[PDB]
Amino acid sequence: SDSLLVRTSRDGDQFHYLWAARRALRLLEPQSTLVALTIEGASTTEMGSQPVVEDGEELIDIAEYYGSNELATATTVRYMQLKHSTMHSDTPFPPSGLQKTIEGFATRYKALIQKIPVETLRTKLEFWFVTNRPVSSSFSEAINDAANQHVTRHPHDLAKLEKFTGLQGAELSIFCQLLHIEGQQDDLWSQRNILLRESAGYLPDLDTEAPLKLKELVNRKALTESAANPSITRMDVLRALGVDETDLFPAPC
Amino acid sequence: QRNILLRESAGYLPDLDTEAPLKLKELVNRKALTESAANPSITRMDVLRALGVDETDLFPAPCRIERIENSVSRTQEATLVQRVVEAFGAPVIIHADAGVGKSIFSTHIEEHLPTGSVSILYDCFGLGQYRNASSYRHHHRTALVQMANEMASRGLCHPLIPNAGTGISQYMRAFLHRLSQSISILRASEPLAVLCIIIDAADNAQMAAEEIGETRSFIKDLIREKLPDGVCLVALCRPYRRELLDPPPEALT
Amino acid sequence: SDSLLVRTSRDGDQFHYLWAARRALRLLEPQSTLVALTIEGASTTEMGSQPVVEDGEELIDIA
Amino acid sequence: LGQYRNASSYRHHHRTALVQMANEMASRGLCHPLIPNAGTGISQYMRAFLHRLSQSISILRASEPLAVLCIIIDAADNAQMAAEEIGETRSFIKDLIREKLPDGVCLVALCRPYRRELLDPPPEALT
Amino acid sequence: QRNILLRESAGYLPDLDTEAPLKLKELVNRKALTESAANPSITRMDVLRALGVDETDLFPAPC
Ligand SMILES: Nc1ncnc2c1ncn2[C@@H]1O[C@H](COP(=O)(O)OP(=O)(O)OP(=O)(O)O)[C@@H](O)[C@H]1O
Ligand SMILES: [Mg+2]
Repeated sequence: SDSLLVRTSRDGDQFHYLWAARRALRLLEPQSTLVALTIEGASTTEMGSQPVVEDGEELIDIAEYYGSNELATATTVRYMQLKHSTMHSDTPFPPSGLQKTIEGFATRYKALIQKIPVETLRTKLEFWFVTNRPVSSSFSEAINDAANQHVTRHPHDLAKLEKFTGLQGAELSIFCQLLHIEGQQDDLWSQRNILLRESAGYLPDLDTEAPLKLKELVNRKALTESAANPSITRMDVLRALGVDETDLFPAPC
Repeated sequence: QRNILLRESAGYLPDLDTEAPLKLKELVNRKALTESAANPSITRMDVLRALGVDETDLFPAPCRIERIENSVSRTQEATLVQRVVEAFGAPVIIHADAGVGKSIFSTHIEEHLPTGSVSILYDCFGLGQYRNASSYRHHHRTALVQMANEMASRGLCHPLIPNAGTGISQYMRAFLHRLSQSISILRASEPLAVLCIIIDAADNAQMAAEEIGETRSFIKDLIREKLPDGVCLVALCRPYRRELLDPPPEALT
Repeated sequence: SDSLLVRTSRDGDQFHYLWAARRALRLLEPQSTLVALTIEGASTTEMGSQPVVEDGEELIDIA
Repeated sequence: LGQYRNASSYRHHHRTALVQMANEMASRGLCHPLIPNAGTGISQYMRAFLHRLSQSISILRASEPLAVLCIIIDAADNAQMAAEEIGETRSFIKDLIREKLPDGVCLVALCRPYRRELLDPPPEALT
Repeated sequence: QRNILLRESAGYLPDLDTEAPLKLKELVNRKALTESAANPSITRMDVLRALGVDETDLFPAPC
């Protein structure tokens, strides 16, 4: 049927919002260095006052910034891309799938390398691929051996990786040093309740409205009305739960 | 659209609420995934379990007064009922001691009203189960909900469905608001219809309240409240327990 | 930009769900004749036990 | 073990005792599990408990027609002493002893002779 | 009667208590047709995570 292919489009957004909402909790840690999440777009303050780099921007599902909301002085920055295939959860992906993501990652990499030198960016920058399904092991081995400068056992997968990246030698190696693969995630039916279990640790009791409210916050960052500012900060999470800083320190010494 | 839903949903509840517009939207959204493709329907039970109540919460205390077939000719009652309607603007209390026929008369009174009239009958005694924790009958949040949904079932006004944490003044205002709608409906089709409220066994409720440590059963507040024009209120008790429900000086005995 | 045309796709679903949720309240009326809402597809019991008509089905937002 | 007067270890509220007994029958396969909710009143707990008594005895007597279900409350007076020591008046047993149970279940309590009137039996009770 | 439990429309506590009967059936059905995983068995930890509770929520006061 046709309606099946329309319904299967919504489950991907549900997976995306739940998985981002589980990440958003880390802003509450009092002795941790994370500072910002941006949903469907990089930070508008990424180059400070200077205009933003638009290359490879549309693969950005989630971006995470540590230390500063600005690539020139942040300690670490992550850009992440997600995939939720519904009906084939046990079946490994081929490299012809990861091609379409690797292309855009290299496109963003080139424009970032032009403005800031490699010896800085190689300490900061990561690209992640996150998916429900397992991923081809030999392709990962080729990625590893490229990143470590060893003769791989699978030259066809390395040739495919070269075709996808358009790079060879150590310039390929550096790029493969920034590429992270994370398969075999818990599916939607599990993700829907893991969030409840993790959110129950900050509260004094079990709760059943907080997993709704964090998801609603993440969803309302993904509309057109919030396009001027896609950021999430600690104050946003606290006013989503409905408290302010005085409730955490009601009676000072 | 995001706030019109709040305004329309606030009419069925006794107070303003800010979680119901989320929950109905979540219900509709979860009907639009693949997991519910076997059944895309929405029914009344789905909406009620989305709000978190069931049919027992709309009818928490049904009537139980025994009707009888034999009825000896007994001349006073036809005068005593017109004595009520011709002495409007004040609460009326009937009293007589044990086994004289108050509860039977409460079933007969309805036949003598002017045409077009409607009467609501409430039972505070049950069958001696009113003193048990699973069968209390004396709170506002039971009797007022009972009477509101009995009028709504007959087609006079909107339903009133309970919400946790709601105080006594909100239930009083929600009840008094719907009395006016019902009396407008009655006095459209006929000029002289009345709406009559009968509280049988009014003295048991205050005994049950005082036994568990409370002091204000619902009839102890309702008797001094002022009802809209065209509404009658009658209470029946034994003669020596009459001071528990403490009538105002303007009352009729 | 391209991302504008992706973001504008979500607002339509938000409008759809809010507008359907306003319709769903009418099921609570004690003296009204409405019996069912079906979201993105007609009722599977539309022809009783007989198989369902599939023509023109995908324009059905709400039934 | 003498902990029942410390704030983190109370045992005399409905939402502790009835949840314990319901899940102890449910773990054995006789009824659905009962899990608590914040903001629920005591009458809802009473009705939800009686429902699962009705489930359990119907499971049992379909295989042995003269079987019974026994519910035992040890140290019944201590629950009322702990309640009155902090300003309440109705521990769970003081309500449960006057409630009407389904057929095929029996209810037994144990106490010291000089403390018996704390839990105030009705005239039908057997001693 | 000796073997099958069924939901009535009444008696259950609101919210999380209502859907445990459905989620046990869902867990069993999910496990039977996810034989491609490392193992299809059910153990206590998966039951507790299916219900959403912790053991101390079921047993707040042991004997
Ligand atoms: N009109 C009647 N015709 C026949 N029998 C009647 C009539 N009214 C009362 N009785 C008899 O009197 C009995 C007592 O009636 P009823 O229960 O109404 O009394 P009551 O005054 O409400 O009692 P109580 O004060 O004890 O609550 C009835 O059960 C019935 O046997
Ligand atoms: Mg009587």
